[PDB]
Amino acid sequence: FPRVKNWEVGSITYDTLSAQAQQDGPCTPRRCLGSLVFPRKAPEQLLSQARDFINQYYSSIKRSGSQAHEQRLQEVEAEVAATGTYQLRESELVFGAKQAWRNAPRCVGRIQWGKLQVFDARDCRSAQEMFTYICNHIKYATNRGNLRSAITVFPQRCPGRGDFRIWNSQLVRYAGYRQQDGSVRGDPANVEITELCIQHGWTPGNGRFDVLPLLLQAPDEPPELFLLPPELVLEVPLEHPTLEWFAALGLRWYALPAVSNMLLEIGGLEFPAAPFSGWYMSTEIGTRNLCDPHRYNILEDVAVCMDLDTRTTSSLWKDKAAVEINVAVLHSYQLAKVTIVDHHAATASFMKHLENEQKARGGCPADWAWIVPPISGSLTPVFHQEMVNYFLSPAFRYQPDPW
Amino acid sequence: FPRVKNWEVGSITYDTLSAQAQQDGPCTPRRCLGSLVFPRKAPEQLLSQARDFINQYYSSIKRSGSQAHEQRLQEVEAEVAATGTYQLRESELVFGAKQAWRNAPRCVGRIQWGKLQVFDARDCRSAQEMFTYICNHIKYATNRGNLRSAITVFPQRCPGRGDFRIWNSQLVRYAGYRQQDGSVRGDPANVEITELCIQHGWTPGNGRFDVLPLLLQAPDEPPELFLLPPELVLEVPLEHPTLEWFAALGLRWYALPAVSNMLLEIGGLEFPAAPFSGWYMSTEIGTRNLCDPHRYNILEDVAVCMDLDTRTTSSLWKDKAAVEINVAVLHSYQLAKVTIVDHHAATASFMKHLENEQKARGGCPADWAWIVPPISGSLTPVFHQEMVNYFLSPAFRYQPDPW
Ligand code: HEM
Ligand code: HEM
Ligand SMILES: N=C(Nc1cccc(CCNCc2cccc(NC(=N)c3cncs3)c2)c1)c1cncs1
Ligand SMILES: N=C(Nc1cccc(CCNCc2cccc(NC(=N)c3cncs3)c2)c1)c1cncs1
Ligand SMILES: C[C@H](O)[C@H](O)[C@H]1CNc2nc(N)[nH]c(=O)c2N1
Ligand SMILES: C[C@H](O)[C@H](O)[C@H]1CNc2nc(N)[nH]c(=O)c2N1
Ligand SMILES: [Ca+2]
Ligand SMILES: [Cl-]
Ligand SMILES: [Cl-]
Ligand SMILES: [Gd]
Ligand SMILES: [Gd]
Ligand SMILES: [Gd]
Ligand SMILES: [Zn+2]
Repeated sequence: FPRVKNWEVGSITYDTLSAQAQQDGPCTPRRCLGSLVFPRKAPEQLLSQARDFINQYYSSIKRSGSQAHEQRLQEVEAEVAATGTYQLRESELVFGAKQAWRNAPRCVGRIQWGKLQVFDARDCRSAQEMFTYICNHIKYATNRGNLRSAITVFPQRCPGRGDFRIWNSQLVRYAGYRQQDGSVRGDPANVEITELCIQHGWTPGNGRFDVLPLLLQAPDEPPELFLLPPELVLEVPLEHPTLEWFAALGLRWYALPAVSNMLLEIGGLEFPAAPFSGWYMSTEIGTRNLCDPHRYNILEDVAVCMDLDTRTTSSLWKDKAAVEINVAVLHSYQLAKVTIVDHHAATASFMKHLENEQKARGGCPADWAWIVPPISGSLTPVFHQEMVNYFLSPAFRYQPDPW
Repeated sequence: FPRVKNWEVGSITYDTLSAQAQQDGPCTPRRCLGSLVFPRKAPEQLLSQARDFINQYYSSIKRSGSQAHEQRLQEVEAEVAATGTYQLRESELVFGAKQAWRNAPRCVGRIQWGKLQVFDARDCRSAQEMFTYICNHIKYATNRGNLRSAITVFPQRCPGRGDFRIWNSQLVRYAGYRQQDGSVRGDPANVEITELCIQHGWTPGNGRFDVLPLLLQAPDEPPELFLLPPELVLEVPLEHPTLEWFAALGLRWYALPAVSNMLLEIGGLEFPAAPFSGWYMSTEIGTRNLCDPHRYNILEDVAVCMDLDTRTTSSLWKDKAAVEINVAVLHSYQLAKVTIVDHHAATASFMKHLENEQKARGGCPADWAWIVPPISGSLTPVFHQEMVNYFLSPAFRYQPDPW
């Protein structure tokens, strides 16, 4: 049981939950690979995962060992013997989606894990129905700016049949267009998906913030292009409370972070299409998406407008510009009445989550490099908190791109 | 071998050097403990470490497999067989100290590793002579503000005789006077050594920046107290280039960071007293030493003086105040003509070091959580660089406090 110290307060806890970690991570006693973005590259197998998930479920409602518990176990055995897979009950699906969020080591927003609206799309057939489910998800989750966490679960992977897939990494993304000079207009992160939408009959734009169409794939068909109704896509124009020229930069971002390319795993079952959404932490937009060198990379543009000395690093012009961009993001979302959390509030709430999970489960899997914000790291309490990283199931996992 | 990606550029390398890591870290496939501050707490074993070190030395001078190489291996074998231990050649000590710096995974300053002045104090016989060696180190390293990297190596551990130890964690440290109510005047990081200095006869001050005396331990001797000559301790008063009231805070810091409590290990030999010094990166002073809540904790006082709204996190008052404190540190050291490096220049130079080391050795041990600076993390290139952490020897290691 690893001993874990908070260096600000000097308090000590022991992570006993890490002993339950099912899958193996990339580290060994010889070398630590904790900084890697990607840590990883039949009925007998499925059953053991399914059994252990059912046990988790009945334990969490204080009915482990019950007659209902035995009945459910024998149902999944007969299902898998007949069909090669099995079906989750509605409450098991809800429990599993929430646990997968709860177990996500890189998520700083997990204080909210018990509040998640689960939309059951497992009856879906055809991309046209997918689009309708997705549109209802966006409508519900946006809620005129009063954002609400939600997940929509499309049919599970099964033998001899293709997957439902959302090709887009998020439900809302901005196009990125290349030119002869190899540069990108728009989001460089989305160049690949932008040319895929083009290579499927989308008329591109010429803007820095053109909302991409969706490429939805029903099993064993090619993907189909769908355009999001523009009144479903809430956007926030960015302005600054005191720097009046900031608005003239024409920056904007979208309200709803809706991740659509991860795989949800519950009880050995795999849902390759299960988009989930919550709300943004301000540094995601103001520091990463707008200031990363391989994203919009606007930091020097802002610093020039601020009349800062960009010819020496020791003026900290980068740090001053970054703070004002994050201010503009917070100010703009609050003025537009769109839910947003700043990095100080979010890390404080994660510390409370760590304390709750110590009491509830004996620990909490956490990835320090992703929990600590990308600006002002040591000014937040999570910086001073030792963390144990490990993989529990149910889980959200990376998966190969469809193409 | 681990594949390692730079996400800013997209470039990929393989860390083949990690396969040579001898001593084991705390991670397993089950759980990663990379964020823990303390990862770690016989003639045949000595010979294999010595042999490996001698091989490194003769490779470094392009004389591997030479007669001199084979004769030195046999010479070390003979000495170990006769005495249970052996002595380094002067050239080996210089090389080994530079290698231990080169191997230190938490050091962002390793672009400099080949420029190190090595003072051989292995003939030291008393705490008084230890003090003379230390004063000459400080004088050389400080160089009237044009700081020069240096290490002084005191005699190695040997059986039947106690260790040389410097009890202080650095050669220059400010007193921390612990109060009644758990408050502290001065540096809370130094409460323990301050109380030990008083218990050994030091007459304490009552200021916030009182330089501590040295507690120097000769073999099998109680520690002995030595006061540093004031003219040897260069200090920098802190002012801000445009906030004139900042100088009235009365803050100062010292020029020379000189770590004195780590153990230096070379070829299986152990040097428990081997203080080393370089120069500061400005975030160590401006962000950690002055803004950590458990150190000088000046953030709120500065923010209030700046007229920031400290009642709401989303004003980013903490971020704005921390930037100006870091500006003051850099401005003050530059004005005093004392060497200092900002975190943008340091991390840029560390990226150059990684490229050099990939070519030279096929990898570089690096601790991402310590390499990324405590403010403005993703504004520096190291944030976007995957890193592999592992332990090579020669090495600097933590060791228990001698009291
Ligand atoms: C409610 C507000 C939420 C906030 C403020 C939040 C915040 C964050 C942040 C800042 C990250 C790091 C992502 C990055 O840097 O790319 C993250 C990761 C993650 N979040 Fe949350 N999140 C929220 C809700 C949710 C929900 C509702 C789910 C799923 C039900 C979820 C699942 C995940 C997962 C799986 C990751 C890891 C993603 C990866 O490894 O790339 N989060 N979250
Ligand atoms: C020349 C300028 C140098 C700079 C700017 C520099 C910078 C740094 C910084 C910022 C850290 C992190 C320290 C912390 O956050 O507590 C560090 C760690 C370290 N440095 Fe360097 N350093 C320099 C020279 C040296 C030298 C000369 C040596 C030894 C010969 C050295 C050995 C180490 C070691 C062993 C660590 C790890 C300490 C630990 O694990 O607690 N550095 N350095
Ligand atoms: N682009 C690449 N990099 C890449 C690879 C893996 C991961 C990532 C990071 C993208 N995380 C998006 C994300 C995930 C989870 C949370 C958030 N934030 C939020 N607040 C929420 C999103 N939903 C509800 S809350 C944002 C980037 C590629 C690599 N290989 C081909 S593409
Ligand atoms: N309180 C504790 N703190 C604590 C524990 C472990 C580590 C640390 C960090 C100390 N790093 C000081 C340090 C080391 C190396 C480099 C630098 N910087 C520099 N630029 C230089 C110093 N020389 C040349 S360059 C600064 C602090 C305790 C631990 N266990 C019981 S208490
Ligand atoms: C190389 C490194 O692991 C990578 O850049 C990580 C670091 N920490 C992160 N932290 C968050 N929240 N999001 C990220 O994308 C990353 N990227
Ligand atoms: C818990 C965590 O490991 C600890 O606070 C570390 C994080 N990264 C650090 N990085 C540096 N350079 N110095 C530090 O003291 C720390 N502290
Ligand atoms: Ca000899
Ligand atoms: Cl995003
Ligand atoms: Cl220090
Ligand atoms: Gd061209
Ligand atoms: Gd102007
Ligand atoms: Gd002024
Ligand atoms: Zn690890």
